[PDB]
Amino acid sequence: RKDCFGVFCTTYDLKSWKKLVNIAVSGAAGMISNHLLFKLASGEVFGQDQPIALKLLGSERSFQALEGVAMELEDSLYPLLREVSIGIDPYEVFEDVDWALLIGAKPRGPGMERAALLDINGQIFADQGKALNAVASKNVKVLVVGNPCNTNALICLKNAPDIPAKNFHALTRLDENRAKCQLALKAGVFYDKVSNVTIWGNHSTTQVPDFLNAKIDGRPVKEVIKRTKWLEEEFTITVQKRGGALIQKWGRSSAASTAVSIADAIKSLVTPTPEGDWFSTGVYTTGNPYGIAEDIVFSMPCRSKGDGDYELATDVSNDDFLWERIKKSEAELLAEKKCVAHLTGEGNAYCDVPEDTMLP
Amino acid sequence: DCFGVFCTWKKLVNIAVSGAAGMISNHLLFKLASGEVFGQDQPIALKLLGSERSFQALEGVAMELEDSLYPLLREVSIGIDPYEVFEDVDWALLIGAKPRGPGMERAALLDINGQIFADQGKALNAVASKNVKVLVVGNPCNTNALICLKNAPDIPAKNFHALTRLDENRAKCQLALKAGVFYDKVSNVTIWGNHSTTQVPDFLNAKIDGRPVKEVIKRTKWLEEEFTITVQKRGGALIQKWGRSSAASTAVSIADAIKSLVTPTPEGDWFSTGVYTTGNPYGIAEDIVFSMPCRSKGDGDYELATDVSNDDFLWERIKKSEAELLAEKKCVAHLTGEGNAYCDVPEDTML
Ligand SMILES: [Zn+2]
Ligand SMILES: [Zn+2]
Ligand SMILES: [Zn+2]
Ligand SMILES: [Zn+2]
Ligand SMILES: [Zn+2]
Ligand SMILES: [Zn+2]
Ligand SMILES: [Zn+2]
Ligand SMILES: [Zn+2]
Ligand SMILES: [Zn+2]
Repeated sequence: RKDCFGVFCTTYDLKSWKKLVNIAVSGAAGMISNHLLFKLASGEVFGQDQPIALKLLGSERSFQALEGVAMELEDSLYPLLREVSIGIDPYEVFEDVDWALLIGAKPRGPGMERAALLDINGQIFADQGKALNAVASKNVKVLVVGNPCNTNALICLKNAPDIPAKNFHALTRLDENRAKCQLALKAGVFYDKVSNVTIWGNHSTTQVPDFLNAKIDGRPVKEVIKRTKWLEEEFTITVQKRGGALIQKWGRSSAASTAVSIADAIKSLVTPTPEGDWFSTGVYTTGNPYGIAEDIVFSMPCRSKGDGDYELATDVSNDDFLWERIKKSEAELLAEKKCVAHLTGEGNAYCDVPEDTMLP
Repeated sequence: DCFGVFCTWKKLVNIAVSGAAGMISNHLLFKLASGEVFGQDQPIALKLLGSERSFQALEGVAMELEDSLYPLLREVSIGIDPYEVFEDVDWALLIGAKPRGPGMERAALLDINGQIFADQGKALNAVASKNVKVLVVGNPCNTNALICLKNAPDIPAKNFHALTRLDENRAKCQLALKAGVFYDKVSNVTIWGNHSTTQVPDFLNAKIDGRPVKEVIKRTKWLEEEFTITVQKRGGALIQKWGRSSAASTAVSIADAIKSLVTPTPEGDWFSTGVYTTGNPYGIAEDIVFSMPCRSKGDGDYELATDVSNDDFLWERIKKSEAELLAEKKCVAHLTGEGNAYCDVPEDTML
């Protein structure tokens, strides 16, 4: 038996629970994973009637730590967590998974240009993409959190032609949640009265917090928040500096709240979207009606029936102020894309990307 | 009392958490906010207490909470003053405590922390709800809880708890493993005594899928010598792998501890918790906090379990732990109102 860990080796499916769902998690020994795995195990993410299996992918260097995590899960006695496995080979960890939470990625190293980060992490996702294509479920949902998200996702799906491109996601939910918080604060209202908050573009400094389509208590934010300057200059920067402001305050990563956002991101795919609302997710653009370039992964407004899939939200309004920001982010993504042409199999690479675009 | 966007279904319940900027809290607070602890129909309010030395860390967590958008979390506030943070609180999760300093004798820790809970005990008495449930995690737990309730006379000595649930959960896991059964088939597991190397994992009363453990696990050599030790050294086995504290799992145990108080205990089962022992039926010393088996109707309180058998193997261990507790108690008499203090406590007993 080499597919189970400790006490989890003793289970098997006990045929009102739904069939076991398999979830792979890269960067499994990381800080975000340390907060996320327990939320999943408790059933808060997929619901109380959904038992699950956790396939944790780590590395040779962090395998020890990976064992520590599995042991803490053993001591948590979560009744919905029926299976746990750990490993360093994605062709193994990924077999039969229905979800792939790809958090693993090399941090932006000292004096490491944007291009090198695109190539180093791109290679990692190109391989994980092949692993998923060979051993994972043909309908696996792949949620990318490892930076740079959008382009890593493009690379991943391009290396998994047998998996619908539509199934790949670059998470912008944390930034959506922060934008909504900032909006709520500004309008002096609680965050449960804010909706239709969209983050367009790639997960970087060019991301677009869209206030035009947002609502506060059912009304367009523009009629509630009159301060146009804040909306067009302060809002975005406030969102953009939140992660960085939490670095000096907290001292380190804001793991807890990003794990919360990853959970929300998943729930948005497995629960029907409340009428009129939507959620943000970096997704394959081919076919989009927003006039955005095709063949890339761009965060856009989406809603879901709760079947694990989604559709782009059409009841969206667009003005030049939004359009321009959307095309600017689009351009950065087209530049990133060409820069990884080798990994996508597009042909030959050409890199000319901005250096200070990494969201703090 | 509000923070950030928070400056703007059953009756709201207020929760106070000390050591709020600590690693355990960093996991626990979000479990509480999401509603996995008190349920999806229980809106809550978090009162976060931390040390001034960690106020910035406190802000960070509060900020992460605003960014989490938990709809059940209606209020959040932070501060460094117990008389402030504890006002109207229904629950007080006391995780805050000074770690065993460099070359610090067990007696020093007792005084330093005991002095902290004595003061928090007074703050609770003065401003917290009169029926506030107090769960202690700051070590020493038992002795800190005892000191806390002695300093809060207007609050039922009944409501004070020293958490051992983590050790019970670990015990249940080790029993499930050894018996080749899943951990959800193990029950009636009790951790007796003090939260320390003197704790007593009770296998005599332990059950596995409805039948006594001794009826499934035949390796007696194990039960009698290994079992208790594996549990006792689980925290150490985790620090060698993970690298640091096991915040995540203990946060889960704390959530469980609370749920055993607000959820009807399953028939015939019970949960471990260090509590006031005066009316105890097991013949264990009184006027102290000892971990015993309890059950509850899920109304916030509990009652001891009488459907427990004992033997000399078990009872002897329960006494050695009792001896340690009495020693700790005398050592902090100046904080309980027991007159003068006398310290003759063991050094290496820390889990
Ligand atoms: Zn299975
Ligand atoms: Zn397969
Ligand atoms: Zn990203
Ligand atoms: Zn971000
Ligand atoms: Zn304008
Ligand atoms: Zn106040
Ligand atoms: Zn303790
Ligand atoms: Zn312990
Ligand atoms: Zn006494």
